[PDB]
Amino acid sequence: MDKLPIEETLEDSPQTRSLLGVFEEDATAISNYMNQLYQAMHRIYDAQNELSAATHLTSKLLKEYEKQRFPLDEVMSSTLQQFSKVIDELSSCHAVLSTQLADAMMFPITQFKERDLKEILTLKEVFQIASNDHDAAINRYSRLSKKRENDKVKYEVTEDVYTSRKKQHQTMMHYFCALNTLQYKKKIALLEPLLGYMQAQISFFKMGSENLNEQLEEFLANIGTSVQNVRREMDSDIETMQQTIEDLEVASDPLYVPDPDPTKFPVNRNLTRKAGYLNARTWDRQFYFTQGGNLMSQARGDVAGGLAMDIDNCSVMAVDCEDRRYCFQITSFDGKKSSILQAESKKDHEEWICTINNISKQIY
Amino acid sequence: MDKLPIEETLEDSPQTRSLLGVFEEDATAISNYMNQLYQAMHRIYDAQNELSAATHLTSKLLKEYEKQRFPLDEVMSSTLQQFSKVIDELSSCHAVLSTQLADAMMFPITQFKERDLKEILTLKEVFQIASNDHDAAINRYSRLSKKRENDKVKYEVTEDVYTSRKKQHQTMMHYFCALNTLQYKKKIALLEPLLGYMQAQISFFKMGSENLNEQLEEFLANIGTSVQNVRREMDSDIETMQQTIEDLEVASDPLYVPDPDPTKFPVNRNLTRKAGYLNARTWDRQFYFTQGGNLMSQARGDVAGGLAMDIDNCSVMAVDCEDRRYCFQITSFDGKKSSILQAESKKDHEEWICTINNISKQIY
Repeated sequence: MDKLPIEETLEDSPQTRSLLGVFEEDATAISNYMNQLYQAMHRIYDAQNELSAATHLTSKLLKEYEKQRFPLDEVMSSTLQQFSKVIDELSSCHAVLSTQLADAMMFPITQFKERDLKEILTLKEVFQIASNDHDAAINRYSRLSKKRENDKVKYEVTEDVYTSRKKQHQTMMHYFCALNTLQYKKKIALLEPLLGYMQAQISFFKMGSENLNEQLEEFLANIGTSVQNVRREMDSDIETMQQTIEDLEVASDPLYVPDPDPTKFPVNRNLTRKAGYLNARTWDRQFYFTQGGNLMSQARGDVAGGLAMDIDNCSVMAVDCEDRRYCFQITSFDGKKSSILQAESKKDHEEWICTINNISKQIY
Repeated sequence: MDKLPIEETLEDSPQTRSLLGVFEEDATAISNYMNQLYQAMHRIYDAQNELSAATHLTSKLLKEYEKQRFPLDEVMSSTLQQFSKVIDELSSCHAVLSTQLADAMMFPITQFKERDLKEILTLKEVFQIASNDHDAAINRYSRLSKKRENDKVKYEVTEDVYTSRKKQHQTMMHYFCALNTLQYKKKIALLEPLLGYMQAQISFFKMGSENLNEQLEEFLANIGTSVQNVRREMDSDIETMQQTIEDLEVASDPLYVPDPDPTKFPVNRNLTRKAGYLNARTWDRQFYFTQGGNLMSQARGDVAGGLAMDIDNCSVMAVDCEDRRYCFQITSFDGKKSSILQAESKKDHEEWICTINNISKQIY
């Protein structure tokens, strides 16, 4: 245990100031090193805090899953409740760890930096300034006139040496005491936070390990199998859908054109129902479909289907309108007219007129 | 398992577009929610990484403690080597955890966001644009002139309906397939990262717990007692120093003035050695001290003491110089002169002259 001699302070030898210099070099080296350690440990504390926050947020989000108003379980919902429980338990372990790290690791290393190293620098400056004042006082004293006596000036210059030497002595001794005390504090401040950190880790691993049992392992293995099941169902569904799409592309290719090959797609004149898009008149396109003796209609941005025409005992005929092709008009058993409706081809045109006639004459 | 009917795509009913709208609302809600979960889990991964880094840095700093060139152990040094070992083991646990979190939690949730949700938005746009093109094509077709036949224009306008309806159909079906596939992926992407995270935690707690044994507890209890010992030694040393300082303040108060009470502090004329600061001449203050028949000297910024005068068989006398008080000059047994030296009081002046004379005449 290195120690500065307080007994040597009054004499204030260069050799004494030399010994001081070595305690000051050490104090600077110690400060440099303990600062790097403070910064590393501060990063551990901050990260553990962030971990506690993010883990708790994860759990909370898993709990809110139900409370979200979803358009499209008993198994999923409960599965997520089980995950949210274990994650929230783990979240508590981090929260307990973070607070113990703040108390048992950060507090003592902060105190070393903010109290003890601060005191060294303060005492060092008070001393430097006392030393400077004394140097000045003894210089002025040394220059007193031997030949012309002036009692008052001589007193004042002598008294300034008294006060400055007294101040220098007291400040040097207190600075020596702090530097000597620092030999002990350097050791406490190194070991105490490490011990705090390690005891906290022992508590953390014990606490987390008690929440992580064979029962959890069972639950996890079960979820692993569920995930494999979903993947298998998905992959099978993909296969079914890819085949459905390839079939539909083949079947639909000849039907994309408004006017299909009339030898392959004859006009159906015996339908009892039809549905499809038509233009109506100043012209909007909407979806028409027959239902229970009614022609109903629905636009793309609409919730349900409105009414267009009653088609019990109605008449329907081809119409000429605004130089357009494939127009027709219904007149119900009221004598009242529908909008002028437009089909997309001769066959579509004929199909609508025939279907409406079919429906109109079967209510009997 | 909710599913859109691919069979309904060609007809493209408002009621079909209505069902699509509900799958799209769900996909948006799902994206929103999974994004929040991605962000929370990303914060866990980042924090665990930072923890791994800061813990490893802590250990490394503890190892470098010796390799720092310190002005002022076997116990401390080895104590720090034991801490650095356990902390580096813990550092490895975090490093193992971080990499498994990246692989088993982050990768699958990233893929959901970057592959699967991206595909939904891409397919949705391709479809919207196909739908818009078809709307335009059927509008132009609907406007063909019934009266003036022009085969080429009629062909081109009809063919644009073919191509746009074909494109709309294919794009709608592929978009339906992805949305249907998404019902399965939503479940995988929720459960797979949770399972990855939990299995990683089980490995971590097991791994960390195997490094934290009864033997470590023994080591920690021993360090706790050492710290208590250092505190006790420190507190006792503080008490000793405070008393030394109070004694020195009492003893030194009458000695701070250059000229002490001459009835209480007689001039010592029988010294065989003296040491103290003197001015020398254009005047510098330095520390003089007698050693082995030599007067030696040392400035504040100096490593060792240089030579001023040999004081075997020398003469010394009071001198008048530059109107200064308390000046004297040595002349050795060579006949050569020292600098003009200045003392700080009559008593200091007399004490130096007497001591030098004492030393000069005892070599005999």
